Amino acid sequence: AQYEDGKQYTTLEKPVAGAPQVLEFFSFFCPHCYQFEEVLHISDNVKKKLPEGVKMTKYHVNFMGGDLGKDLTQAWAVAMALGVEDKVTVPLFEGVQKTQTIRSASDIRDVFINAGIKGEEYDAAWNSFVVKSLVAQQEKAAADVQLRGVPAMFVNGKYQLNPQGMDTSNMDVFVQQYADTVKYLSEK
Repeated sequence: AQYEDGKQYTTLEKPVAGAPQVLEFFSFFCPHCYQFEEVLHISDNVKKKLPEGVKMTKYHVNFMGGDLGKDLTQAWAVAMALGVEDKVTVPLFEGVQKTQTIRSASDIRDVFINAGIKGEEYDAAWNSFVVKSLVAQQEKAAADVQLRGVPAMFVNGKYQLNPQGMDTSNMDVFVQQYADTVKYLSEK
């Protein structure tokens, strides 16, 4: 075939019922994730090729960066609750990996303040039980697929993208192959 299990994707031994149709995992500490976001724009190009009626979910993970890693997962929960993902994603990646100006929760908070979220509003969200359960969801989704690596993308809780089996000579060609794979799996 042209798409082959074990090639552009792998199949989960233990399929996850009720999972989001397109589920992506990342860490602001993850070097390939930085690439996926700022150079490749994976999420975006996948979206552009997904059918109508299909939702995309993106979650942060705890297993990188220790204590700050967990703060970042809670900050991402705040981002999701307030709908400000597209205003903080880049400065969080750059604060962690480029400028290395993020070293504490207060520093994460500064990124939101600078993106124009109000202090009161951020702190209220940070402490809200809506954010507590949004953190729980991120963890449960990761636990469901026994996740030990990012970036990761899962389709319909049954297929996992395998970027290592795609050509990387050309970044554009890589992205389209990745996106076309997600679409194929989507229709499966």
